[PDB]
Amino acid sequence: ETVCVTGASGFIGSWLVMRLLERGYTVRATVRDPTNVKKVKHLLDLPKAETHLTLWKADLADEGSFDEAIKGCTGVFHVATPMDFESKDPENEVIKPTIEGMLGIMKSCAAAKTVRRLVFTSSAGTVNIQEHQLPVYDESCWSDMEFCRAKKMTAWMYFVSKTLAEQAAWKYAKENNIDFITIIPTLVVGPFIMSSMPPSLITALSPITGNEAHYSIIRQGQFVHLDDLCNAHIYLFENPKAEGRYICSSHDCIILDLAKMLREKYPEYNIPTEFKGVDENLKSVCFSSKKLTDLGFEFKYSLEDMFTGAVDTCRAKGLLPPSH
Ligand SMILES: NC(=O)c1ccc[n+]([C@@H]2O[C@H](COP(=O)([O-])OP(=O)(O)OC[C@H]3O[C@@H](n4cnc5c(N)ncnc54)[C@H](OP(=O)(O)O)[C@@H]3O)[C@@H](O)[C@H]2O)c1
Ligand SMILES: O=C1c2c(O)cc(O)cc2O[C@H](c2ccc(O)c(O)c2)[C@H]1O
Repeated sequence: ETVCVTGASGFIGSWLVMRLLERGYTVRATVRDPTNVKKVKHLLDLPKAETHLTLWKADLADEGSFDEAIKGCTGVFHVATPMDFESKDPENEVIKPTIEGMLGIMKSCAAAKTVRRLVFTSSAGTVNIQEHQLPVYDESCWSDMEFCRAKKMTAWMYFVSKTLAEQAAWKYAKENNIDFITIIPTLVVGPFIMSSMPPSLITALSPITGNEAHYSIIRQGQFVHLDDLCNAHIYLFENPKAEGRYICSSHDCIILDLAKMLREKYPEYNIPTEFKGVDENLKSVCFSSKKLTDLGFEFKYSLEDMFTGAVDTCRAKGLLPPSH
């Protein structure tokens, strides 16, 4: 059948298109700039690209820009999003286009008449951004926007855009009887086919790079393998019993435990053994994917799989040095 993937050039977008095409789908991939070779070459290089892949130019900031790509589609994966953590105008450059793009895409599906399910890639940032951390999160849990805006931790504007966009979308979907499903990944880690540094790998490989500003997201961290996640998107689109929100997270551990694993696998890098404000007694925080596994979904990869894939790929593409 015929599906649209928004933001197909990116980390999740491009891997999802690959798996989709492999599964026999016809894919309509959207990008902002089709002339950018670093954004599209990895898509065009996929098997079945000549026969089963089309490219479409679209930006979330433009009203109606996804109408054409979505008309005719049986399904839509809305993966595209503005990823700047360092914007001087968050409201206009990030929050507004994330929310309005989301609702625009839902309207574009409504206009199409052909789309039987819309799947949105939400964010764990919409779940556990509050001052006190519960031991385990599920799909009933939503972030505290007052706390997020006040604290301005790393990625706050991103977390706001994703939370507000999902709540807006559920409002629209309830009021228009739209078959809408959200997937809530934690930190996505693994090998990849894009040519530049995945945004989430900035965070995930911060113990190696020393990007201490990203430690706050992995201090009590949760993880999911790129391929498991992309398989979950396909699974939830296909499973007719699917409803509501779905956490997709396979592992949780504190930064201490992550860095240990990394130190052991990669002696060549300067990975710390101690982190400011972090103790061996710090609670690990779990995102429970029980709702997802209860449907019958199975995770297949380990934390070690994720990080080895990540680092090995980064090296191959000259995004990480061979050693320090
Ligand atoms: N990776 C993770 O750990 C993680 C965790 C939870 C949720 N997510 C969610 O997963 C989705 C994809 O994340 P990702 O890691 O794959 O990030 P990514 O590599 O940055 O992919 C995002 C894509 O969005 C596109 N984009 C940016 N601004 C746009 C705009 N204004 N209009 C249309 N497209 C725009 C970009 O493609 P072009 O430049 O070609 O237009 C980019 O390739 C996002 O919805 C994100 O919130 C990711
Ligand atoms: O969207 C996400 C994301 C991302 O796209 C890029 C990035 O660099 C870091 C990120 O981190 C998010 C996250 C993981 C675990 C949590 O407990 C949490 O609150 C947030 C993740 O969901």
